[PDB]
Amino acid sequence: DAASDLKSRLDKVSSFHASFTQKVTDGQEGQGDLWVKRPNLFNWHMTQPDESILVSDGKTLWFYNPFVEQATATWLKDATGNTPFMLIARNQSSDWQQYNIKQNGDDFVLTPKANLKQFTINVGRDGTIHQFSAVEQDDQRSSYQLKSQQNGAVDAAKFTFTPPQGVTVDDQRK
Repeated sequence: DAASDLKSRLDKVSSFHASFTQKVTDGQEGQGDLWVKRPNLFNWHMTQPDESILVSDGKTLWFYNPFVEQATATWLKDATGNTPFMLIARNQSSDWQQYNIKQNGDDFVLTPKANLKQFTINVGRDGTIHQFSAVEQDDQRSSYQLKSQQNGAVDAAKFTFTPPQGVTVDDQRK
């Protein structure tokens, strides 16, 4: 069905690098690069306006904000399904189950069954992710438009993080 078809399309590309333009609304205007290596490795690096790195090594999820010299660590398992990057990088039948999915060609709209109010994605049968969006509890909407995507082996270094010298670490991993 639409659920198995979505997971299939994303499973077409096991690893990739894609740049997106971001538009954050609610009732903003940025850019970034996404690196993904399935099962659960990913790195969302915001370039404009404010720089930041959200990176998963498969066990720990790190959020690094160089502007405020802060880095936060949490167990990746405790972050599942909270961000569109998370859903795309994980792409597990288990995650998709928690949503009611509607498809029409390459467009998929997912509404929760019972941390996101909505998640949409346009992905071709070829696995190209042309766009995606997410709506949080606070009705904040984030839309992403593909600039360029390249499929193939990714440098594993992109999925690692070490807190820099002089950076304040908030280790929330119990």
